Amino acid sequence: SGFRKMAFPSGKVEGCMVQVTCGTTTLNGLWLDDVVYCPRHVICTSEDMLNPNYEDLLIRKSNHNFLVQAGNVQLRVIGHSMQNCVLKLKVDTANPKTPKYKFVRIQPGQTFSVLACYNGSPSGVYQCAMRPNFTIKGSFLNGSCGSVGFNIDYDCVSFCYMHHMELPTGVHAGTDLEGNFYGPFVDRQTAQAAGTDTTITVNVLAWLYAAVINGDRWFLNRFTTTLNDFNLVAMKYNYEPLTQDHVDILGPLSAQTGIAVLDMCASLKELLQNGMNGRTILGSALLEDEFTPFDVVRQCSGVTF
Amino acid sequence: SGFRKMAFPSGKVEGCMVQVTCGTTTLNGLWLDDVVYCPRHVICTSEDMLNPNYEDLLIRKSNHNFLVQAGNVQLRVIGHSMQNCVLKLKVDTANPKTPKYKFVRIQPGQTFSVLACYNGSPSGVYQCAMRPNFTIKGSFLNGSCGSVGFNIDYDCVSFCYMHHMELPTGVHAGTDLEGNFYGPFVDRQTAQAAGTDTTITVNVLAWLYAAVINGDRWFLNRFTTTLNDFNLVAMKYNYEPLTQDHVDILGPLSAQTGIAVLDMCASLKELLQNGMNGRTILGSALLEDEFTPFDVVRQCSGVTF
Ligand SMILES: CC(C)(C)NC(=O)[C@@H](c1cccnc1)N(C(=O)c1cnc[nH]1)c1ccc(C(C)(C)C)cc1
Ligand SMILES: CC(C)(C)NC(=O)[C@@H](c1cccnc1)N(C(=O)c1cnc[nH]1)c1ccc(C(C)(C)C)cc1
Repeated sequence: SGFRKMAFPSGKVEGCMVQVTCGTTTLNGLWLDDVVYCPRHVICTSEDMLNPNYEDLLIRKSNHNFLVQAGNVQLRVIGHSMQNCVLKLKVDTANPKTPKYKFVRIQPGQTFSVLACYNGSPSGVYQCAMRPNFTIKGSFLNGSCGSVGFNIDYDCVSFCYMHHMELPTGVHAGTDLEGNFYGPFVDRQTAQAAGTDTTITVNVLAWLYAAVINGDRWFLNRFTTTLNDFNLVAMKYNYEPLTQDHVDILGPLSAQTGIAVLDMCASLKELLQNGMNGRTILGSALLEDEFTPFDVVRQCSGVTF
Repeated sequence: SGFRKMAFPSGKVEGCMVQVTCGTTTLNGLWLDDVVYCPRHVICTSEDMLNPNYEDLLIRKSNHNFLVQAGNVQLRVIGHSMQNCVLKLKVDTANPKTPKYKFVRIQPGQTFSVLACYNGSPSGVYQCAMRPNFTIKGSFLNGSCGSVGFNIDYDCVSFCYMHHMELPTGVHAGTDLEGNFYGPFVDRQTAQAAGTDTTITVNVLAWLYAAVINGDRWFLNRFTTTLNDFNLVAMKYNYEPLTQDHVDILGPLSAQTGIAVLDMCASLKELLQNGMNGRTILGSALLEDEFTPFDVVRQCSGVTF
């Protein structure tokens, strides 16, 4: 019993983290086989941050301008190139601790574990979600750039996020591992507005199912609703519309609890319209939207890696 | 910016988890050097769960009655002994991934990371706290027994908790690595209820300081208070008393923000007497008490391991 914000074990990713220094700038790199991946803004200076010409900057750099360190070992950079907003440093040594991995670009509403690193050394691990506006509400200090987000399937690490920068409201922006930013953000110091955010409806329903599995049932009513009538209420409260795919995705949790998805929608419909009256659900006084249906099934069925 | 439930990197602990099998019972063990540690109730049967004679059960066992498995590697048992409520299996092979470690018995209010395991394989990592009533509010399913809690100092792993059993209200009870239970709980099927819990006051104050660091300052008022006038209010709301040591421990956070501790106590007093009025602090509508002052400093200053 119990329900916690649970991350994947971080061991496979720890052995890939290195430190990348260019000039006076230090951040983190991902060492996989003989390539180190890091944010290309490492080559930027204070005189360039407003609108850097990364092509011109990279041309000026040589291999010896990149200091890559893996613990005590300094890795020689033998080549450097740029793929979108990610710098790829070819090094002379393949990482012997390279796990099975793949690069994945995730969808809004999906979650992943972050290994927060500073100076190439891991600091902590936590779980977060790709918001509908393509930001992430992470915990990142100066120099956290190059920390990665990931999921673990079978025995294969799916890398889905590299951290680049903080946004005015304190949220964070980054890329996939091919260097394509999530959302409209760019790697320069400029006025960047994140779009209006919405609540991930299918994740709230999954978290409500997690509550029922753990005995928290007070919010259940005897009503049901149609998918169209629910979305008229979800619209008013800035909730993502619910699709039939979302309903089918909640199939496993509905079968485990014996509560039809449209029944749970009617309970959530009443929660949005009436509030929670100062009561709690799974030790929270707000509706949580950063657990996917798969997350709840993983934690309430106990899969291992 | 940002503030998350952040666990330590789990790689050092992952390389210590093994599977222990006695008869038809399987749970997790901790492999350090040539010794495997696991809960002693693995030698218990269904007809013994009400009141088992562990002395009788151990003396009749032989080394070949224990199956220890580290992934695919079968560890041959060359000795077995019992210390309090933990079984110690001496194996022929020392764990080549044994990290710098020590065994530590934590105090109520201190936090630790939990690596949840099933069949000797890690499933996920999360952050927990030792409640004042000596339970932990974890996420543990059947067979999670033997999963450990830990803290990491530089490169030394301080093991502080081993999971044993679940209590009626869905909270969890366990031991330190010497086999001594936290609280008055015993490893048998009997009527044992956790005592009424209280809130960790020094942790709430540190969490308020984390909020001020992240720009959440609406709860700061013009009042101050004395240590005694605050403790009179904290006792009324089932909060743990605030000691002078707690004030000194909050020294770094008070100096970072420039807010005196007694000033923050006056803000917390108003929050307890008037509620939060539906407002949030760091994304939560309740007062969080599972961040120690050290946890706040670690996340807001960025120490690594
Ligand atoms: C853009 C603002 C808000 C001023 N700062 C950040 O985002 C900041 C930071 C702070 C906290 C968390 N994440 C990142 N960040 C760094 O800490 C950093 C860059 N290199 C090493 N460290 C950063 C990232 C990118 C840049 C550009 C060169 C692209 C403009 C500059 C600084
Ligand atoms: C005591 C109750 C509440 C009925 N069950 C648990 O606590 C339960 C469990 C369930 C969920 C989380 N943690 C533990 N638990 C096990 O899943 C287990 C034991 N060995 C392998 N698995 C367990 C622990 C201890 C015992 C005895 C000491 C009585 C023998 C029996 C079962």
